[PDB]
Amino acid sequence: ECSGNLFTQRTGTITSPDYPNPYPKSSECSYTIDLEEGFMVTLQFEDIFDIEDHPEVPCPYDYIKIKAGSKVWGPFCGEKSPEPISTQSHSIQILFRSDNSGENRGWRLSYRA
Ligand SMILES: [Ca+2]
Repeated sequence: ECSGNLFTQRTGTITSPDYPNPYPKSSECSYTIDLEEGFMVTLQFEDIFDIEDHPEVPCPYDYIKIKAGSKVWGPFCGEKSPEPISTQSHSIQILFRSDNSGENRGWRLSYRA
């Protein structure tokens, strides 16, 4: 269980459960950053980024996705660290799902506003 996190602080670091050890099977995590209008959240992935992937289909197993207003980033998976995101928003949703198998270390991000 890792759904429904809510952060109103302007700074923080967020990780997949158990990072940098493997994240649980069948994860459904969500993290909302809820700041006053006018703040603009910037996000960066840090350290090891390792989400299961597939060699032909884009992120069909596990992934992180970020939403702010109508804008979506991701899904992201694999071993490449996503590029930094300047959301231009005060209200951000970070979603992570995993399927029922595999072994991958997960992700770490920091945010600021
Ligand atoms: Ca998996």
